[PDB]
Amino acid sequence: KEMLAEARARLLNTQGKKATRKIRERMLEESKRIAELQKRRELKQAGIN
RNA sequence: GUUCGCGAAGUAACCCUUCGUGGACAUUUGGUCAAUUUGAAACAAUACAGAGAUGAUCAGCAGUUCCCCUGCAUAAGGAUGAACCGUUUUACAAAGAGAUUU
Repeated sequence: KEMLAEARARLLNTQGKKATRKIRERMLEESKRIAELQKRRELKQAGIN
């Protein structure tokens, strides 16, 4: 079970670690961007332009 | 200011000096530029991570670029110098069959 599960973990390893960290970084860009828009929508319902 | 020419005074003085006059010598610099923020250097300070193939640890050389840096450089180095991976629909048809409006 352990060896078969590790084998089907490694056969999924399609993207490289630079592509993995780029998917990670683009996810962080979308999360920071939606947090920035969240903060702006709060300050815009507040009135602070 | 220097010189050349002339006149007038000292002065009935061809010496000298003064005053006045005409000429000549000499003729248009420098600034794309103003002396602390507000016409733009970048590093460093904080905090976190901490490298391209994949199971790990790595040598690289390249390519694209509306990214450059260090380099005297057409050498070399900068993590293989860095970003590359992300979305992803129509030069769009033809034949055949049934179920529908008239």
